[PDB]
Amino acid sequence: IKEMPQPKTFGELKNLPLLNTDKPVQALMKIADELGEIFKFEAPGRVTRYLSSQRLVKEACDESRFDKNLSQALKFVRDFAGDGLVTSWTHEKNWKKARNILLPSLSQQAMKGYHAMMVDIAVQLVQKWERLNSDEHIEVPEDVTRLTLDTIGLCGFNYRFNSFYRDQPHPFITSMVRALDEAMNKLQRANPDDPAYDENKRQFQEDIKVMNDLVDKIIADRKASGEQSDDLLTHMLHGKDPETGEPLDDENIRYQIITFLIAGHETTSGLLTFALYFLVKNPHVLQKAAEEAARVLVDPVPSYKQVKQLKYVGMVLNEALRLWPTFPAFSLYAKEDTVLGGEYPLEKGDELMVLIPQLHRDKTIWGDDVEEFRPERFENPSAIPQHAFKPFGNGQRACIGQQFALHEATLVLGMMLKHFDFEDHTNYELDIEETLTLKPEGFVIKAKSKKIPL
Ligand code: HEM
Repeated sequence: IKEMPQPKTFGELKNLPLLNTDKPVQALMKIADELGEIFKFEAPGRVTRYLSSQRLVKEACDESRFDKNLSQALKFVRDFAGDGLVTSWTHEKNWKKARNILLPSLSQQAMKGYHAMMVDIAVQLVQKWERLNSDEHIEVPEDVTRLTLDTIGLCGFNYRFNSFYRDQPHPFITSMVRALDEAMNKLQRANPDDPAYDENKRQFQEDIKVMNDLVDKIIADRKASGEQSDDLLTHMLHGKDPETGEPLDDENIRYQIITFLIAGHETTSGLLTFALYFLVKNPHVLQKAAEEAARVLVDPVPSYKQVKQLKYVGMVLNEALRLWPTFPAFSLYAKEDTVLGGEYPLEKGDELMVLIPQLHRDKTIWGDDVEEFRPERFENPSAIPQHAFKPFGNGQRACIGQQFALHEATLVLGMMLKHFDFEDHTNYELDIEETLTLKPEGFVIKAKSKKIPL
């Protein structure tokens, strides 16, 4: 039984001022670097314990001892995502129901049906890069985000955001970013319920209205075309839970549309952006990935089966998720009084946070070269210790969109590597933007077409 490390406190503000930064996750990593595998973090009215070692994370991932917790961030996101899948408690009726109704439409088998629409958007990105003039460059997170948003829109909802027809942000995205920013900001307010912040609240309400106006158009467009489709929205609107026999109610459907539009593009856009960063910074790896893409993608557009053969591209993505998991922390609570790691007594309800990027740098698991980009670590994933690698969370509350994300990302990266040579023309220095999720900012590259037709 041991005292838990805790960083510097600031009187009645506790540890809160340590995260007065636009990069709180990266600040927590530096605290982990100093204090080690576990530390307590307190703010007015809350306490979390951050876990950074596989030794401790493996216990937290035991579902008989810990369940998924809504972190403070997720509680603020629930102000507009309600009891959709990401922001619902495991014990809430609508979690299990929506999980049962939606899980078949996101299986590996379902990806065979989504493939052609994923290819439609991927072809749009390739054609955009082919049409740039010689003096121009690619804004990487910008174009990738255009792709991921369009992909979830079209695959999930049969709705075209038409992101490649826009050089200005889509109104939906503007409002989403502003809502997520307000959530992130609220974390750093000692008393977020203070009247002082009433302006922030009314503007938040304006951002929620904009998002809800898009949900209205998505629903109305579906009603007007008819159900000539079997997508996520079809299952939301008409599916029934086998356990209970009930469908989702109207309010829960609306939260699921919001949930899936956001969750279904933002972390994927981060992954693709990081992957490209790591490839351009590691020429030898890029070379091996490009050779795989050239050998496998022998057709003018990729088939589903070809994407499954892009093994090395898959390993590249997993190594990007190892270094920079784009949903960077998940929360748990103790189901009962217990002791963690033989050392740390917890009460029922006590919160833990898995700091995934730091977990993924545990030298006892990965060896001393933890900071290097080496896809070959994922040559034999069976050998990786249980719960060492957790970019998609844990257990029954693990990412339901994992299959979708990896199919999309593998497909798109493969196509990029087949069609273009890339140049890091500015010698970009990694700058990671946090909007709850992680993504490189300011990353620009130039492409040289290999002039392969589509
Ligand atoms: C690289 C891409 C992605 C990453 C890194 C990622 C990561 C995660 C993580 C860590 C969780 C667990 C959250 C928690 O414990 O609080 C999660 C849950 C979830 N993700 Fe993802 N995700 C990705 C892509 C997607 C996609 C593409 C979709 C939708 C198509 C999606 C939908 C969800 C949903 C609905 C949940 C809630 C699952 C449940 O509680 O039943 N995610 N994701």
